[PDB]
Amino acid sequence: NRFTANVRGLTQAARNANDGISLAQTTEGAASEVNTHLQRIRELTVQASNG
Amino acid sequence: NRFTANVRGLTQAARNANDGISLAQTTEGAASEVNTHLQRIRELTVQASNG
Repeated sequence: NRFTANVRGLTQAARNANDGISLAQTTEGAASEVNTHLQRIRELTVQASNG
Repeated sequence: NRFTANVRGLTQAARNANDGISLAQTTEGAASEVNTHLQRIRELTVQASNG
């Protein structure tokens, strides 16, 4: 009984951790796109810093 | 006569003990089903504990 409970709990834990990985993946992808936006903004800032 | 009375009593006692075995079996089956439930509640609690 104890082993069955532990096994089901740990399988559900693996599912939860996979969900966490997927959430981190989405957040990281959006952050990378924001990173590209910051890169482009810095490019424009360097261009327009000229007189 | 004492032997006969004791023999009939012991046989009827064996029948009573068989009934006790069956009662314990029914209780054991019901408890096993409650256990199978509790595993599912535990797994779902682990699942929903994820934020």
